[PDB]
Amino acid sequence: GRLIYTAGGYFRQSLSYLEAYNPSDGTWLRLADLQVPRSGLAGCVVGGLLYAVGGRNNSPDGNTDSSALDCYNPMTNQWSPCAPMSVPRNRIGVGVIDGHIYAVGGSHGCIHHNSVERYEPERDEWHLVAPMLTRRIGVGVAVLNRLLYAVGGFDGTNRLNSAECYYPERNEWRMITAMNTIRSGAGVCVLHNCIYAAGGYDGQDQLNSVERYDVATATWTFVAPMKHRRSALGITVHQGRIYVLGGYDGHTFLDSVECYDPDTDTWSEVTRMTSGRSGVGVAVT
Ligand SMILES: CC(=O)N1CCC[C@H]1C(=O)N[C@@H]1COC(=O)c2cccc(-c3ccc(C(=O)O)cc3)c2CSC[C@H](C(=O)N(C)C)NC1=O
Ligand SMILES: [Cl-]
Repeated sequence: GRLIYTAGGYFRQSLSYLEAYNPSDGTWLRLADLQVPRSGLAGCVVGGLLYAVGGRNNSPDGNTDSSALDCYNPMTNQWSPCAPMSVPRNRIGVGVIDGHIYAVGGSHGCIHHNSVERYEPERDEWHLVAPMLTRRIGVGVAVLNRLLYAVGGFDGTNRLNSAECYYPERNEWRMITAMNTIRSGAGVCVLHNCIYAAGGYDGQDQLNSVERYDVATATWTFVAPMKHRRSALGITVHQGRIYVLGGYDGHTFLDSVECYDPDTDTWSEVTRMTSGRSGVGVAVT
């Protein structure tokens, strides 16, 4: 059995929570807290280990952008620090190709990154790769066909509907078809050879619309929208379904967890998190 892990988040301040949901029985497990609270981080799994990458610790007495990479071992219930990134990256996007973690964009104070770096767990090292064509904070990242897609975000001036593709073998980025909607802080994931972009912020409101990119036709098509408008949501895929966790709807930090079934094109509320929060890092193992 696999669990959906949710790490960090924000509710009045950045959080340390690490909790795991079991879709088979609806139970939530309270696991060991992160050593440093963080929101706007991204989660991922490599070799059965959960990684929490970047983010920011917003505390009522000061904010700190994070360049940290922390590793959680489910067998020991222990977090261990890993080599930090070259720069702090809040509102980051993460993708895994061949057991290597790609940390994409994000912010560091007044800086909106276009830089991308790759982590090698076997060596415990980070190395910069080719930067994106566009600076992107709150970027959605998805791995499809061994290519890394960077979708939407905010470049410091405009929220984006554009998306680009990284070719690891060639070390280069290329623009792909832009989405129908401008989305910053959307949940981006891949399911059945399609990239889904759910929710986000279009510059005026949080979104409940969801669209998917078909690689064969290079088009984005809207599918059923979520029941709740949400930005800075967590997203993952489990047993052929998409799960969206928490987020912010413009006033409230959501506890709602929705599930998308692609066969019926429907969303449904499956559980609630123990408390409402936004900017969580999510992964399945
Ligand atoms: C104003 C502001 O951002 N805040 C004041 C200082 C602390 C900080 C604060 O409250 N952040 C917490 C955490 O949220 C994330 O982790 C988070 C994670 C990933 C992406 C994004 C994201 C960023 C920019 C845009 C875009 O503008 O295009 C869209 C999405 C966010 C921010 S979601 C907005 C919400 C907010 O503004 N208020 C006031 C509660 N922020 C949050 O939930
Ligand atoms: Cl933030």
